[PDB]
Amino acid sequence: PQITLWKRPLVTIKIGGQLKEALLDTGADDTVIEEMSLPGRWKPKMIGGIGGFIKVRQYDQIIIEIAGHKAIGTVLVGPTPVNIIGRNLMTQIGATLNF
Amino acid sequence: PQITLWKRPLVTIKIGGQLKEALLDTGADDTVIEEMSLPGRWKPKMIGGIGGFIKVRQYDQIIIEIAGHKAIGTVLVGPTPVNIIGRNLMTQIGATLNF
Ligand SMILES: CC(C)(C)NC(=O)[C@@H]1CN(Cc2cccnc2)CCN1C[C@@H](O)C[C@@H](Cc1ccccc1)C(=O)N[C@H]1c2ccccc2C[C@H]1O
Repeated sequence: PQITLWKRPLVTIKIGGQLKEALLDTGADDTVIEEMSLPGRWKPKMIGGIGGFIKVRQYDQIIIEIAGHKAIGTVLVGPTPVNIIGRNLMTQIGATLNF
Repeated sequence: PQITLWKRPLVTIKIGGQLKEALLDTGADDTVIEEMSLPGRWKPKMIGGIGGFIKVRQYDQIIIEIAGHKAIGTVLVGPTPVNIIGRNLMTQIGATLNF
């Protein structure tokens, strides 16, 4: 689709077989999802944004459906304020900015 | 133009008589520019990122050119590691996400 930016660009995702709402975030290098049970192995990491750093669980090679499009890649899980789809997965679904 | 997401989507902006590099950020509600001595009145604000909140100065009706496209709107100034162009100004230049 073509998505305008008058409202937050929220989409439905499926991760670990569960549906969630997430923000398409071109300013995010990575994808970070709120705390959940997720099948796979993980390693601890820290990520930083406005306001500082948070501790997350890094899961690699996770299947995630984003607005009906498949991606398979790195998903961080931790105390993010909103679910965020970052560039690592937006590139996989072919998303670009246009103006 | 079209901007892919393999790398951070940085563009040149003009604000306050200065050229800067800034990130086109669909996840940002607001526009946040690194500390600079902009003239006139402002209002204190706090804004929340992934790691918590920071204190910024809110300036209204600030002219800013984004990749050659003029816009005018609210600009927040404060200690950010990156200049962020948020939705409030991206809408004004007709930016969309497409996939
Ligand atoms: C107005 C303001 C800019 C404060 N908004 C944000 O920070 C929002 C906050 N919401 C949350 C919110 C908070 C409070 C209220 N409403 C919403 C989550 C999404 N962010 C937008 C992010 O796109 C901002 C970028 C800024 C940044 C870019 C590069 C380097 C440093 C900072 C951001 O935090 N990006 C980081 C990021 C993000 C996710 C995963 C990994 C990484 C690394 C890094 O790329």
